[PDB]
Amino acid sequence: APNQALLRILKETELRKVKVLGSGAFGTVYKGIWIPDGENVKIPVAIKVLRENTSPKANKEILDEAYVMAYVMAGVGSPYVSRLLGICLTSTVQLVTQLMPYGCLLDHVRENRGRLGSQDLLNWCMQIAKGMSYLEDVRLVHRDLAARNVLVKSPNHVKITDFGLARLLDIDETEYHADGGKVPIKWMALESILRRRFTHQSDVWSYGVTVWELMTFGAKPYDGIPAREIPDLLEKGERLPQPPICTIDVYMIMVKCWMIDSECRPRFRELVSEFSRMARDPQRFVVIQ
Ligand SMILES: Cc1cc(Nc2ncnc3ccc(NC4=NC(C)(C)CO4)cc23)ccc1Oc1ccn2ncnc2c1
Ligand SMILES: [Cl-]
Repeated sequence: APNQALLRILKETELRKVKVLGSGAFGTVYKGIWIPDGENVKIPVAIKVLRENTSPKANKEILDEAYVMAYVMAGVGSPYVSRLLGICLTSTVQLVTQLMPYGCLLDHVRENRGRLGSQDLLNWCMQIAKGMSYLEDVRLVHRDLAARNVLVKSPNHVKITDFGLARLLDIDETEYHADGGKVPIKWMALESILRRRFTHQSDVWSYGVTVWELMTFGAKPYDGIPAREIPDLLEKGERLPQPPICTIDVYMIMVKCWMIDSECRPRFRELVSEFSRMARDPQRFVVIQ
């Protein structure tokens, strides 16, 4: 039985990096193997190495938040939210989770543009809503929900990751990198763009964009529109168009997620109930070819 207030430290000799999976502003993700000493098991893992030349103020903010969430979620997790297995300390901080062998949901839907099932798409919408409802219940705001930050364990099972990560990068005149990366304007609630306000209700907006990504098999939201134009087009009432495979019932939920009045957006518990109803009767709600 793991002790919820303790941290599991993995020795560097118990971990092997096999492949670079990708990277972002704050670290590099590797596919790896965890072989716990004194056992006869091997665990496929993902290893996120925090960037060495990031400002120490920034890396403390990121790791402190990771710890806070890890201890909040130790008591009881969610099947639909990634779980920290342990950390490896070398010259670098290496955060270790179970490998999700079908990778990023964005890549999964783009690779399978043709052959994905209506019931699977709706089930993933439900599971993402369940993961987000868990984060809201333990008082954690995601701040960067997107199809790139949902992982595929199997066609039966997705998990949210990279929650409570996104933040302004502290920078210096001469030392460290100054690559804060691009602001994900095209996923953000208007109040997040205008006022840097991030709440459970701005997560609901991003959830709407994530569902749109899934239902379009990974189309790029507002493709070809300069970021500077986004807040004005949102205030004028322009929105992402209805995905061809969707009924109006599904699109009405997406549009409610993008209400300027955050209090008019759905609650994650309502999104769980709506997508559970639709996943049960998929032929009523989504039609592929
Ligand atoms: C260790 C770690 C791993 C991941 N990511 C993956 N994880 C698992 N399987 C995967 C399979 C494929 C891909 N592919 C892929 N990801 C891109 C870089 C986007 C492009 O290509 C990624 C993962 C995300 C975050 C992360 O860090 C934490 C830290 C703390 N906590 N606490 C609870 N959860 C975490 C997670
Ligand atoms: Cl678009």
